[PDB]
Amino acid sequence: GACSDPRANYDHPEIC
Repeated sequence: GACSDPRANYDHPEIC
């Protein structure tokens, strides 16, 4: 989910 969302991907780089 979030990892597929620029909003999360950039907020949670650690995971992405």
